[PDB]
Amino acid sequence: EKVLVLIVGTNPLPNYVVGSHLKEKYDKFVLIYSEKNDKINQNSTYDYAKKLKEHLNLNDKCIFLPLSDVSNSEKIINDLREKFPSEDFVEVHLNYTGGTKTMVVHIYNFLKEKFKNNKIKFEGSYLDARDYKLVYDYSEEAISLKDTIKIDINTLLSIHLYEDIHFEFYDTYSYKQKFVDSFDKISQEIEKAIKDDKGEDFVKWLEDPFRKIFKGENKLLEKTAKFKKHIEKLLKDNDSSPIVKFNEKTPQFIWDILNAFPEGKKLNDGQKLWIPTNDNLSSRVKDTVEFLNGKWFEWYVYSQIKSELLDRKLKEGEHFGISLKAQKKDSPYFALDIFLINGYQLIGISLTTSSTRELCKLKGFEVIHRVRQIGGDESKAILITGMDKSKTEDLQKDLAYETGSTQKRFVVFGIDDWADIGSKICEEVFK
Amino acid sequence: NEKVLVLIVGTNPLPNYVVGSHLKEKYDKFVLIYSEKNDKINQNSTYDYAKKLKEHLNLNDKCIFLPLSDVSNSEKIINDLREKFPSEDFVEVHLNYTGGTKTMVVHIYNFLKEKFKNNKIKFEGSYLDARDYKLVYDYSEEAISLKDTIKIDINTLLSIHLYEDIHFEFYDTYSYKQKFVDSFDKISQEIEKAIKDDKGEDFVKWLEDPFRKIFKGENKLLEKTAKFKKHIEKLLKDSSPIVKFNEKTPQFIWDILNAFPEGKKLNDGQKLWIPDDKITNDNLSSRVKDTVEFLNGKWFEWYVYSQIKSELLDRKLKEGEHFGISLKAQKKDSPYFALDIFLINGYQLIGISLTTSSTRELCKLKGFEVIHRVRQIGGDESKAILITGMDKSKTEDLQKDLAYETGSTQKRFVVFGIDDWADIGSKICEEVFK
RNA sequence: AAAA
Ligand SMILES: [Mn+2]
Ligand SMILES: [Mn+2]
Repeated sequence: EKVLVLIVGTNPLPNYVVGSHLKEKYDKFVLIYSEKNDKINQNSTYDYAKKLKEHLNLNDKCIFLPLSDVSNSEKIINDLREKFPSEDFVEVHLNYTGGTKTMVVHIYNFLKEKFKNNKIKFEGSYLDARDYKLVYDYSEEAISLKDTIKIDINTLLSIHLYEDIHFEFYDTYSYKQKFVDSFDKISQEIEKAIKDDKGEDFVKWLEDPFRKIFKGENKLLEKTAKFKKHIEKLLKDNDSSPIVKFNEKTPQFIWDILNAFPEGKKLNDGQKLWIPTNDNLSSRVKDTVEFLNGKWFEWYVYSQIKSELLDRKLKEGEHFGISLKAQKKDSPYFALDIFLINGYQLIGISLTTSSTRELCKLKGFEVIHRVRQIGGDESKAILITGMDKSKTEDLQKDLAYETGSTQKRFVVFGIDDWADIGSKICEEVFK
Repeated sequence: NEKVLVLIVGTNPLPNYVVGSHLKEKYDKFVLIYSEKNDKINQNSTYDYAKKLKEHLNLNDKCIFLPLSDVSNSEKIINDLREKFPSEDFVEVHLNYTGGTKTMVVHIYNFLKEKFKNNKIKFEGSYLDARDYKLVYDYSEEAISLKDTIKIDINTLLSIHLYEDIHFEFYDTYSYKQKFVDSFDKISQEIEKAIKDDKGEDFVKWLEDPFRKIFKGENKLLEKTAKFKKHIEKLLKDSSPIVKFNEKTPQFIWDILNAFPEGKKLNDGQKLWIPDDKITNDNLSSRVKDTVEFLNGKWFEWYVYSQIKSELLDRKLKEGEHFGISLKAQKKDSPYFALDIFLINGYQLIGISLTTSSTRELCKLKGFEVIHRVRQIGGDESKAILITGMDKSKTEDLQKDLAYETGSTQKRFVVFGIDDWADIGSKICEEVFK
């Protein structure tokens, strides 16, 4: 009988990886977790322990071992002496990656002593987050797990206690349905413009005049009356009106983008703004305005990454996708623009066409927190912005947080990366 | 004779500073075990933290630095210890093993337990509990609460976390007290009176419409008379926020507006002041610019700060050391951060981010920001409070939305909303100190 | 300071 002992902290991912790699070699699994004691400010990791048992399919081979106090050696040793299985194991393997420092020292030294009898082989190991290696005590076996252990997005979110997972594929992208028969032409025209280095020109026009016409009061594009009132206000600026700029200063590559939309979903009438039924207005403008206001950039980047990832053995749906959402039980949903899994490292990618320092900064804080919540503390966050290189470098330094590794866990791309964004993400993710 | 304290320098310097402050006076030597930098194994150095610890604990020549080449490798760790741990005769070796990787902990603990297993050398190990603020001993079985005994100031806290060029304002040096000299107290007391009268939600509604419709447009709208008068003529033709200002403004907001000096009033009597053609750009800016920026959000900063100041002094916190307004600092050659209010209870940093906004999306972004900031400057056990203008339901949603599990039952991200403004002083007091 |  051979037993593997895992220490259940609040990062289930390392225990999942070690367990996936070693489960075949063991007959019993002891998951050591914390009880909830509100009066010493101690939450339980039982919920993680259950998820580990569940996704590692341990079933009847799993023993759960609760510790009443994970900060007190005395009580830790007391609970171990009382509760640790007293069977005649021939090998006891403790992986001491998870948990508090005291849990580690005292579980380690408890087990080494309890099983000192040389009929029993004691082994300790540790999953190194920096170099993706399982290191054994005194053995220098040093096996890299970086490329060997895989996880899909459903398992990753599940062990971090997220549920109701939804995302989209290239074949299920929602705007492909909203723009029937025209999506490909639309996305081609946009991809052509970005590859021709017109992204900055595009975002400038989107900011002015596009957002000045089609973004104002809430439900502006849902009530024909409110929209015409907005049109007549802007016409008061005369030659300085956004409408005049729309009609007279729009570049040909933007007219071609606008004219790629289906006849009944175009913002223009000839080379002129369409000046207006509420449901007929919504059917004409709603999806088109929402797509042009930024969703297009989500699709563009996703289609640039897909190719590279297909060559790399990743499986769409399991290892990458677009428009990820999920929730903890009875809790609000998050939204992440693009996810990618390299081995067992989550890379969350957040996209904005903004060039403004303040807005991109806030999006940075957001993507850092989300990948931590859903993929754990060793996840990578990428922010793709419309900022110049100087601003992206500042933002990287501004939000950098130190965790002991030499590689950045928060990376910022900018307007000059848009044309070759697939290659830039390939380089950054697969290092 | 000689007694040595051993500390493991991870990337969270605060625990080590706290254990060191508590035990400094009882030890003759301090060994700071830190990591070396090696890009091949993706391993950064914690030397910068070790050096801040030596500095801010005033260790001087009693400090021995001990570098580890590889903090994931038991054999290299033991080798480095064998070669670099001081060889003098010690009567006591105390290892506090709170910091570092788990392999650092296990092998440093066991290396020292073995090396100093003599009958007359006292070996001790301790652990600082982040959850109940207890220094816990392995062999003596002591458990000593440090929550109220160990203190730290904002300058020391930010410095050990590698921040520098620290600035902030005092109650008596607050910036708007100069822009409304002779009138600040009257203005803020009128606002305070209304917010304490549960007019918060009404105030914010009015600020959104019509106040922000009239006074928030193009950049420098309120400093160019032509831009402002054009803007007003456009609004007048429309209904009009000018009509709503003149006809639908509640009495308590007239009382706030009328608390400003006459030359800083937005109103001309019981109507909106409209600049005449004789009004220069300077006249327009001098009348309106500071008043508008205050009413558009800055007032909230002063309001919340003023509601907690007496409570903090009553708890013997020292302004400037343990609390303050408009904190800014930076890492070397890096952009500055801005934090609306900071507070320090014992050694836990509380950062408070304020906004009058009631929109979910904006309040969520500010939530992410204060979470990250207090982590950067105060470490992993800091608390972030976000005070918004949202209703209770949106405030509760946002707390659960951004909640992150680190093993504690007390939340380290707290959100307050419009319903909390009238008693925000006691709300923060109960939240922070209980 | 519960994969530093
Ligand atoms: Mn986005
Ligand atoms: Mn604020």
